[PDB]
Amino acid sequence: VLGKPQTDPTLEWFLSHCHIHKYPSKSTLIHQGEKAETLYYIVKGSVAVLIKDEEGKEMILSYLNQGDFIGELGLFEEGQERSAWVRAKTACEVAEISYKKFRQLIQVNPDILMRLSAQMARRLQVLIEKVGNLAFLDVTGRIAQTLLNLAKQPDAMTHPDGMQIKITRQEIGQIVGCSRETVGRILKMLEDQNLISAHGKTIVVYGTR
Repeated sequence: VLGKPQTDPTLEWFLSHCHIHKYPSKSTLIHQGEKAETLYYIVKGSVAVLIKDEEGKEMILSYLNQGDFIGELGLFEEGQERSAWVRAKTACEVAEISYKKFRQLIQVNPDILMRLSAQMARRLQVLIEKVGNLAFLDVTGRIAQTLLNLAKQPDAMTHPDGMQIKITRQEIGQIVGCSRETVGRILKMLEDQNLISAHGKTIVVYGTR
């Protein structure tokens, strides 16, 4: 009752240690930090990492796709996230595994951490990914970085005009410091062929800006 794909000897050897869970579009995989001691790995599909303050501001930290680990932040913090919700953007297959199980793998075979750490080591530095560019400025500054991140991720297919994303003032704003209210205001400019062809649900970005 099994049979999954693979690419590397360590990616498959470890994949058998976790429980690959299939999550459809808009299917939250993590809730703040319900785990607080479990590592995740998007075996397929794509998801989004949301964050909330002590008031519940809610903000899309960044986007993740197949081959991306989640909750690993706790492996060097405390639990697993406890402040990084995970909302799947499309039919994905993220696997989960208790630290007590993962920590054993990284120690049994020095490679699982080299591939996982490499993701986080560039996840907050990737720049323009909405993770290491949010420090710049919210509305009138972040709204742009977002549209760019999607164009950098495999989620946004390469169109003959730009990219094929499944977001807009509705989701975009969430990634920024405001909502579609103030965010959409700036989108009205680009959407009008002044920076980016944002047709709403589908944002056509000319290869990241």
